[PDB]
Amino acid sequence: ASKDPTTFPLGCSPDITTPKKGLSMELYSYDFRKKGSYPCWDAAYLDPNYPRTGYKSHRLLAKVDGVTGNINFYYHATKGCTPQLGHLPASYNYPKPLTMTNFTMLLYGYFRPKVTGFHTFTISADDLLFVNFGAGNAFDCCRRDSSADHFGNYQAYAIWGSKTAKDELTVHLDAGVYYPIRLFYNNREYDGALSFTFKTESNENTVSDFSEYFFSLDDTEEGCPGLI
Amino acid sequence: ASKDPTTFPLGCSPDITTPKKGLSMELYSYDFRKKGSYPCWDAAYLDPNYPRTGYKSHRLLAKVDGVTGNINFYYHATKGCTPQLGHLPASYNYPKPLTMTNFTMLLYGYFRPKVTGFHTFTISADDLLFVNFGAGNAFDCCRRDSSADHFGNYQAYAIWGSKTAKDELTVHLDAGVYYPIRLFYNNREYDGALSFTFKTESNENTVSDFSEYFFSLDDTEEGCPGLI
Ligand SMILES: OC[C@H]1O[C@@H](O[C@@H]2[C@@H](O)[C@H](O)O[C@H](CO)[C@H]2O)[C@H](O)[C@@H](O)[C@H]1O
Ligand SMILES: OC[C@H]1O[C@@H](O[C@@H]2[C@@H](O)[C@H](O)O[C@H](CO)[C@H]2O)[C@H](O)[C@@H](O)[C@H]1O
Ligand SMILES: [Ca+2]
Ligand SMILES: [Ca+2]
Repeated sequence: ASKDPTTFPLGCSPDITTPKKGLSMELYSYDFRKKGSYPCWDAAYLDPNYPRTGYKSHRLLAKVDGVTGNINFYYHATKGCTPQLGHLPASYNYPKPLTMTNFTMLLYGYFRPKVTGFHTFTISADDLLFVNFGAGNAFDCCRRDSSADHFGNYQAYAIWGSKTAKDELTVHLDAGVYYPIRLFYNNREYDGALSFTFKTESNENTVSDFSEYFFSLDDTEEGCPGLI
Repeated sequence: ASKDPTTFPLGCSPDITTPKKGLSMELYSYDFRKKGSYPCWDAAYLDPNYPRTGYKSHRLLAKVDGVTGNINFYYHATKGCTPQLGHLPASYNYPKPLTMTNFTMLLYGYFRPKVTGFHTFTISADDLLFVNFGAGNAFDCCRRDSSADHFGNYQAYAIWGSKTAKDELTVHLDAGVYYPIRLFYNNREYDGALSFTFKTESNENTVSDFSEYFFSLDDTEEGCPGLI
């Protein structure tokens, strides 16, 4: 599939193997600059290659499966220029403290719609959330390991301190198809926040709980391109 | 031509009209944040879309032709968090002061090699220099106006404060062919610097003076794709 972002993204059609609930998550450290630096926080997170290759040089903290439910969070820090401990919501399946002031997080898997039609995803983040969505754009169908670092232009992105740290993605999706998704998050300092929600044309409900929507599929020999 | 960066970029073959010496330049303001902000400088320059669309919202200062010769500069500021006046080198054909502490600059045109073989361009910048090179990657042959905002992934980039603010691009080029080039520069605060030089396989000379190398070509009805 083409890597470019689109309004009609391509999805995937898994075989008999039952999809596993939730996304996969990788957590990495994100250090501050040396004491006395102005500003204290490292601007590495905004290097164009940070979400592709740059994060990989940082300390791997965790890799977990099964991230689902409501993945939103708001971490309130008390001090700038200071690593401070906190916890992710239970939805993240990570029961250890981390430096919630300063860290990098990657989430990936598939989004399965319940309805056919236009979906508008709304995102916000402190400091950064970059979203890829669709086969090619995020990764290839049941061939994630091969294509994981070849994601395309972002479908939506939010950067704190921009005119607004909020963005939308509107895409037409088909019910029961599995769409590759990649979420890339960073906190540089102080408070951290992630909001990821959506609405559809079918009703006025806002979805914040992704229990019925986020899944992981095993890679397969032949891949699982969308058949619909 | 494909927009992707490559080791064998595509070039252009202009018609009888004599190429004009030098690149075109556009200068834009780049404001500081409101007094008392930490840090003082705006991080807008690192938004992923800043070099494509974001700069356009800023005040247009100048558009000039004929930029050639040695385009390197180093502007020494005396104060942080403060717009300070300075001048670009004469090569820039811009005889007015500007806020050299804080500004955005776009250069574009064509690079014409003197020798056939591998060229290694070395760049450095305070704060930012992004380079596109080749038909498609920078823009289309004698169709710049149509394709100017559709440049591809950068062939080289330098960001001050990164592990090094220096980068190289090694490309095999053909003598007398005209290769689209785009240079995108920003200073966020304080000192500003740009260095753009190259070497080839033919000798050990470093080229810093682009008098015989940078040109502008008029757009034409049919374009001027490389014929070699
Ligand atoms: O307000 C959320 C943002 O906070 C930013 O951190 C600043 C810190 O740089 C400054 O020195 O202190 C204030 C608190 O007095 C604090 O807001 C942070 O850089 C940014 O990531 C946001 O989280
Ligand atoms: O050293 C070149 C870099 O300077 C950076 O500006 C800092 C300023 O943020 C700090 O407060 O003061 C020092 C001088 O004491 C100054 O170096 C600038 O942000 C960066 O763009 C480079 O030019
Ligand atoms: Ca933050
Ligand atoms: Ca600077």
